[PDB]
This record gives sequence, C-alpha cells and structure tokens, in this order.
Amino acid sequence: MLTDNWKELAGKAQSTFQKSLKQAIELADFDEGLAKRYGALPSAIGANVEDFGSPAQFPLEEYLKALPKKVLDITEKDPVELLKDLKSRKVTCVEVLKAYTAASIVASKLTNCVQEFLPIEALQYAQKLDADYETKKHLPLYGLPFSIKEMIPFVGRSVTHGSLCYLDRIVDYNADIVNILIANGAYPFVRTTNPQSLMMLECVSFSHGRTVNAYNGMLTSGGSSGGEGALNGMRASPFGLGSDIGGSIRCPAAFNGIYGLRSTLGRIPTADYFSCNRGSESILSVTGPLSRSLDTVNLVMKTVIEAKPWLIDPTLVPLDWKRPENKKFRVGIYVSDHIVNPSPPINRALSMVTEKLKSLGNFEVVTFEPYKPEKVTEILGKLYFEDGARDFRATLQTGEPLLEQTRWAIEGAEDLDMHDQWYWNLQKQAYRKEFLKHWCSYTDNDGNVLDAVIAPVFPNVAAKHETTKYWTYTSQWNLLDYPVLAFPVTKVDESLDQPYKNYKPLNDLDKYFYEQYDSPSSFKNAPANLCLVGLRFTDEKLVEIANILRN
Amino acid sequence: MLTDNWKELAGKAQSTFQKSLKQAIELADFDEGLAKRYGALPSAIGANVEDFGSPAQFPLEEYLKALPKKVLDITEKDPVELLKDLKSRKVTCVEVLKAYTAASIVASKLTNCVQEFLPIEALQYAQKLDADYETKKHLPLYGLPFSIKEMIPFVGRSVTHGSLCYLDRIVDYNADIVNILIANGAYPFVRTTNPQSLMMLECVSFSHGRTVNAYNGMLTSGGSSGGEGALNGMRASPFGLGSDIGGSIRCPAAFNGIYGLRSTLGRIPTADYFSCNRGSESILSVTGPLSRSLDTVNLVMKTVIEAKPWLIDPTLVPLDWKRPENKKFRVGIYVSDHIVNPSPPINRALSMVTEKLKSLGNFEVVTFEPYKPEKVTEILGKLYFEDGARDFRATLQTGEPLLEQTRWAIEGAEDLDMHDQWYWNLQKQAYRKEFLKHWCSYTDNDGNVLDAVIAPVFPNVAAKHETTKYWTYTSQWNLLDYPVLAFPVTKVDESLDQPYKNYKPLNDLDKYFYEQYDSPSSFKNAPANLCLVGLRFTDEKLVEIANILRN
Repeated sequence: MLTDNWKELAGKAQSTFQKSLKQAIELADFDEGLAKRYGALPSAIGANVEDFGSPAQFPLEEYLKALPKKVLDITEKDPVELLKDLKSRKVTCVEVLKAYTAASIVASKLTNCVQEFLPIEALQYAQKLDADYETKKHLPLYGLPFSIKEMIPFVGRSVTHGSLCYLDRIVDYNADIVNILIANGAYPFVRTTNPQSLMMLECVSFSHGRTVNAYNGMLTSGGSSGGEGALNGMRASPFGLGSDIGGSIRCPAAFNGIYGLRSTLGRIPTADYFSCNRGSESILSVTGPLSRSLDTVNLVMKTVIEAKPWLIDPTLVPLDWKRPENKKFRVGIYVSDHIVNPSPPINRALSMVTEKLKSLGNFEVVTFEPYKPEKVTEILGKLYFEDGARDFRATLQTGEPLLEQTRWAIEGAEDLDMHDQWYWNLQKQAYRKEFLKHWCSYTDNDGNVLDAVIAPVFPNVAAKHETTKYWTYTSQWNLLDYPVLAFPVTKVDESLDQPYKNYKPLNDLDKYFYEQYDSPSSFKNAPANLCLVGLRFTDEKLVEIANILRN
Repeated sequence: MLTDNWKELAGKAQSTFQKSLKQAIELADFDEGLAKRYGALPSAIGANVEDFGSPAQFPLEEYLKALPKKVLDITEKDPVELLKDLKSRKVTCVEVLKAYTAASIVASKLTNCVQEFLPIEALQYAQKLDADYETKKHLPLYGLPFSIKEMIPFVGRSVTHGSLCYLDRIVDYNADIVNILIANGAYPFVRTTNPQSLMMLECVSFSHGRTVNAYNGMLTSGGSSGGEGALNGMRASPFGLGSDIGGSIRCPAAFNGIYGLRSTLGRIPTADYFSCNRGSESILSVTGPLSRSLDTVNLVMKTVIEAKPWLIDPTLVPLDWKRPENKKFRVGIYVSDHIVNPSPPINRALSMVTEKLKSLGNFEVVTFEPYKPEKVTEILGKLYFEDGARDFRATLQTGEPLLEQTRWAIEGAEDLDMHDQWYWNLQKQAYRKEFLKHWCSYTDNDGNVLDAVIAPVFPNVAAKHETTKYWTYTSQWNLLDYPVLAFPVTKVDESLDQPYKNYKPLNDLDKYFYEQYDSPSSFKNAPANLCLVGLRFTDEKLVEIANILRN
C-alpha cells in the first residue's frame, strides 16, 4: 500500500476520473446543444471528495430531458432487443458505444456513479467487433457494453475498492467473468464507484465523493455497488457487475428500481475481485448482474454459466442454467422479521405482489415467519471482520478519515483466535442447517417445497444518507448464501404511503426507522422494490417468478 | 472432555468392545465346528490396547478356511446380487444379518478392525425389515447391513475418533448419511476402528490397539478408515462409510484391494461426523463408501444423492448422480510425482492399466506430469492443524501417549493468526486455480478435456508399520478436492516385482521408500491398487472407467 497524505491521493483519484471524463466526452462527440445542457446540469460531483455538490431532485427526469433522441433511442431500448439490432446490423457496435458513453457521462454528473471511464479500450473493443461482424455475429452478447464495479480487476488499472492507499495497486489482467463476457461479444466501458471498506449500504468514499439515487437526489444510491445501482437505474448501462456480501447488489438495485441478482455462491466466478480481508473465507461475497432489464439479467447468467466457468475457476459447480419446468408454485410472503417493521411503501409492495400471485391460479401463497434473525447480526458480527478490522484500519495510515457508515461496520470487531473462528463457523453452519429445517417446515402434505419467499430488501425505500443502520433484510441471505433477486414493484405514492398512525415501535432500532419515515414526500418518486429468495442453486426459479410478476 | 488416567479409559473401551463381542457371538449362533476353529485363530487383538497380538500371515486365507459355507455363500456374494435375493425373499434380512455378523466377528479377531458391534439394534432393524417385507421390498438397499467408522454418530454411542478423553461424548442421533441409508432399507451393524487424531495413514489407537491388513498381517490396514478397509477387504461387510481428509478412504481401500471413493466435497453429507479441529473449514474432509464391489459403491452414491440430501444439509449441491454419456475417453497416466517414485508393484499396475485402456479403441492415453507437488505439503502443513495442534494435544491430558505417526502429523503446526490463515487460504485457492489450468493444458486440438487421471494411491502397496511418511499421492487431491476412486488391479508377484537394481534415489525421502521395499517377500499377497482421479463433480466418470477396467 501507500503512505502519502490522503489529500494528495484524493487529487490523484480525481485526476484519473477527470482524465477519463475528458476522453469520454471526445468519444461521445456532443453536439453543441447537448454540450450546453450538460454544462448546465446540477452536479453531484463537488470541488473535492468531501464536497458532495448539489444534486438534482429527480436526476432521471433531468437525464431524459438532457439527452437527445439520438442517444435515448438506443440506451432506453431493452438490451435483449438491442442485441437483435446489433446482430442484424441495423446499428453499429461503435454507434451503441457512443450512445452509452454519452449516457454514462450525463449519468455521472447527475448521480456521481462513475469512477473511471474506459473509452480508449472500449473504442478498440467496439471497432474490432464491427470489423469481425461476420465471425462474431453469433455470440450471445455481441456488441453490448457493460459497466463493472471498481473492485473488479481490469487490465492496467488500479483496484482500490475506494481506499486511497491502493492507488498504486495495478493489475495486468481482467477478472475471470470479464474475460468470459468478452469471449461472448461484450466489453466493459465504464468503472462504477464503490464506498470505503465496501461495508456500507451507501456509496461514499474518498476516491469519488458521494453517489446519490437515480430517482431522488436527496437519497442514497445504496451500496456497496452504489455506482452500479445509480448508473443502471439511469439506464446508462445495459447491465453491470457488482458484489454482494451484505446486500451490496440487492440494496442498490432495490433503491434504484431495477433488477439485481445475488447469485448462489459457486455459480459464477468472483474470487478474483479485490476487497478488504483478502483470504477471509468464513463469509464469502458473491457477484451477479444488475440491470434495468430482467431479460438481460437472465441472459448474462445463461451466457456466463454456459461458458463452463468451472474450467477456469475450480470453486464453481457444473450446474446448468436451466429454466424451471414447474407449472405450480408455492410462495411465502415475509412480512417482517419482527425486529424492524417495513415502512408503508414496502408494506404496500408486499400486498400488491401478494394479491397478484393470489390472482393467478397456480400460486399457493403462505405467510413466512422469521427464524432467529437476531443470530444473523451475532454471527456476522464476528465473521465479517474476523481480524478485528486490522486489515481495513491499515488503509487509514494515509490519514484517510473514517466515514460514519464505516464506523458501524467495524465497531465491535474482534481479532478472533483460531478457536474463536471455529466456534463461530460451527454457529454459522448450525444456523444454516436450522434455517433449512425452518424453510422445509413449510412443505405441504403432498411434499411440495416452498419454491421462493418474497421479502423486503430493506426496511424502507432508498434511505436518507447515513441512516442504513440495519442490514438483516439483506445480510440474512449472505449468512445463508441463498440466491436473492431484487425486483421492482411500485413507487412511493403520497396518498397511499402516509406514515402509520398510532404506531407502537418494537424496540429502539425500530423506533429509529419509524421516525426516519417522516412523510412520503421525503422519499418522493423513490422506487419500492422487493426481492425473491430461493433455496441454494434455485436462482432460475426466482427469475421465472419475477417474469410472471412483471407481465 | 475427560481427564481421568488413560489406562482405565482404555479399560472402559475394551469392556464396551468385549460386551458387544459377547452379544455378537450370541446373535451369530456359531455351530460347534466354527466355535472351535474361531477359538483357535491367531488374534490381532491383545490383552490391552498396547499389546498388538500376533496376527496371521494371511488373514483372508484363515478367514475363508474358518467360516462355514452357510456364512460365506452370503458374505462372498456381490451385495447388489444379494439385494436380488433379499428382494425376491430367497433370503431373509435376519439371515443376512446373522451371516455378516459372524463374518465380522472372525474378521475382528484376525485383523482387529472392529471397535464395537451393534447386534441389539441390528436385530431390531433386520426383524422389522422382514416384517415390513411387502411395503419395503422396493427400497434400493432393502435388507443390507453396512459398517460405519467409529467417528460417525450413532444413537446412544460415544463418538471419540479414537481419543479416550471423549468416551463420555454420547450422541442421541445418527449421522444424516446414516439416516438416509436407513430410510432406503439399509442399517448399520458394526462400528469400525479409527486411529488417534485421525491423521495417520495407519490405524493405531488407545481405544482398540492395532489394525492389520486383510491380505498380509505384517502390514498396516491403512488409515484413517483402517477398520473399514480391513473389514471390507475381508468381505465381512457389504460396504462401509469412512472419511477422507488426507487419503483416509482411499489408502485403506487400496491397501486391502477393494474400492474406495473420495467423493467430491458437497455431494454427500459428512459434516456431522466427529474429528479433531471442529469448526475448521480451511481444508474439509469428505465421506464415501468402501466396498469389495464397485457396483455397491455406485449404488450407495446413487441412493444417498437421489434422497436429495441438500434438503437436510445445506452445504450440498443439487447435482444428480448420473452415469456419463461418454463414448470416447481421454485418460492421463500419472507415473510419478518425481518426489517419491512408486515401488515395482505399483509401477506394474500402471502398465497393466495403460495397456488395457489402449487395447480398447475408444481410449486415448497420455502421460500426466505433476504440477508443484511440493506445494501440497507446504500448504497442508499450515492448514491441517490451524491451531498449532492445541485441540488434539488437549486430548492427551488423560496421559494418553502420543503415537509416532501422530507425531509426524502435528510436527511444525503453527497457531495461525487470522492474517496467517488468510495468506494460506490464498495459497490454497491459487494452487487450485493453477492446477486446473495445468489439467486443462491436456485438452486436445478438438477441445476434449481429460476425463480422468490414473495415479498411485501410495508409493507402494500396504506399508510396513510406522512407515507411512509420505502423503502427497492422496493428500494432493484433498487440497484440490478432486473426486478420487481407488480400485483394484493386481497383487504382488515375487518374480515380476523384484526391487529395481542400480536405482538412483531422487532425494532422502525417496531413498527411505526405496529401502523400505527390500523385496516382494516382505509384502506377500499384498494388493496393488491404483486410483482414478477426476475434476470436481465428475465422480460418475470415475465409476464408469473403473467398470471398464474391471470387465
């Protein structure tokens, strides 16, 4: 690592971004009308990484007004549909790159979701893909650009996960999943922001400033894949890759009203990502796609898994990506863990999705009760930072300040002795086994297991900054390693989502979240998403049920 | 844990065994002819756990002479063929139990492979299985008894993995894999011996004494599943369950000339077994069957997996047990790791198997080179005993002496700090990734991967006592977690397997093993086995190739 003063390093980070932003504008080739509107947009980028600017109230509305038909006709197109145009040559690989580059630039200024553009290598990828049209026409993602979280290695770049001390950590390789996607006709064109330590459900770092929600600029984008949620919520990327060890894929997707899949560990390669606590295996992160488009989520998983990634990454299981043949479904609704109750907008989403499933004949819908959700915090309290956060704190030798959200994640971290880790590994495996028995207790008399559970992603829609003080609605499924797909349902409705009256809080933490929901106007136009949870390796059931819920 | 003096605790173990031996003889109901011959057999059981008796030179020969046709006509029958007789009711469950109980008693005396007989519960299992003949006739293992390593939990028994201090650790439940087998018509009838710490390729403990080879009583049975290898090598059980973290299933199976499957981690449940270092996850043990019968190995795997064990044990992958469709095969021959060369009998087995595969049109045979086998010892040297052997050494507070083989396994153990474990976890995962690339380097121009590798299980046939000082030929595949099937080839031939003349040792350890092989007469009648190695989750390819090699 580095030991220079952090203010100098933040400058170096800003320079890298500004250097890539300059090259991107050249690639995008604005006409004067757009250059004018772009110049006049409210920015979530400040003068320094501690200055958070003055973001728009509805960044997405500003985005749709600012960008021309020449761009939106491509970036607003569903990526699976756009792949048809790229295949039939109604649109060029370079043409698509130019539009999405322009979109990401406008998205970058409005939400601060881009850490580094990749226009040099992206133009080379897109140019040769056009030249090779006849031989690569058949590839399943031919011509499609995509975004990658900054923690994902890309050739010749620093990989820092937001820590300034790692700005000299250059890799000469791509992540396995990136090379696989390139082998299938795609290419990365932008690197998205990630926060300090990665262990916050928001997106603040001293490498980029603060990332904000795509639908309401006063709220967080979520985290840790906050850039990914914002960029793909603005539909300025066809899809992106994030990571999820505590909700870091599903929380951004839910806050920005798009799809995000925490895929089951052992399906797609993620270990070559960079994070804190490298070599820690007690609790493992997973990767997975975020996209505006469910069909795009499904196609990336299918494309990656059909490339047989277990022949490059031996931690992976050779299990085909297969659409389920189920005609009937048994589904549970997780109304609350009875520790922190959901805010009205989430509560209405649960009823909406419940009533829709009941209206289809082939769904049996039951209430799903929690199982010792307090044990999630206790076990993850010992295993997230099992070295007592020594590795993370060493990143602060530059003088880099400790963010308030990071404080929550590392407070109480013990430096575990080997026997302490063994104790909590046994606690971890026992809880997983107990929870499976809980899930199977919902099997019916004929032996039909629960296919999926519908649950909140968070006790609320996109949070106000520095208030993501409860993780269980996402970290529960990291402790269990269950596949979870966040999906859209509705938006805040000011008539329907007034605060609960005569509410009696369940505890101090529940009271905090109740008071956080002061009125729906504080979360105007914020998406209310939910998630589908399945047993391990049932990812595809979740996609199929999400398909039905959106038709 | 207990802290009484070990001499009485070994006493309590002997009485527990002797009380069950008394009950087994009552159940078996010897005729006077067998009772006389049994009384006069040379015993490998001594008066105390430090007296190793004086075993027969060829225990299997003495076993076949001692037992009547009334027993052998059942115990010598292939278990899959015996299942037809149990299903068609040509033989009762109780008849099969009595015969195999008798066989195991004779095997117990000759090889010292039995820790505790289970005749009370076995008679109840067999009786009610006969009573329920009409409703349970259909089960895939109806009426078949099987043996279990002592480390495997069974209702009402102590589970000690050979350590006297755990004699008061009684469980009120069976292992999941045991309950699955009982649900499919099988039942356990005997618990087999295991050694101290479980970390030796032999089978000596202060709970049972010394277990010897079924074919040559001067040699070890192997370990850690020494009882299982001996009991099933004598064909005194239809099959058994062992465990394998350093070769502890394949070494007994190979030394005793039978089949043994180190199944891929995550296919069949094993975590509820008892060992040292509970909660250690850096290197995980696996389970799997040992049997004289390849068809019985395959049927047990099929049976357990078709019970969907991932619905009780959430570490498992829902990957069906399916026979491969392959019509052509690519197979590599691993003649040596160029650290310890195999002895003449193993080298001859390699030639026999190579020429047999070549005489079939559909096998392409290539030489398979090692990839940094020295790294196996380095990494496992740090991760096998991650606490500096504190957990194991605490078992010796009873005064239980440290055996010489156990000494080797714990010498140099560091009490790893979290960062030290992280370093070696990264070394482990990097080595796995490097090795996969090495394996894939054998793919041919047409894109056909290597289907399997044929390798030694050990530098030699069944070793002389206290000489199992090299593990890599088995531990290589525990570090990589590759499925490995030990299988029979040939026996020592004193004319063909004379020592190499003018041999030049590769190093000090290779010199030791060369000098260990003084002449074939020291290993008279010893089976020369090899093993089939596959990539993760390709277990079934190994069964199909072994099927072809045995036809």
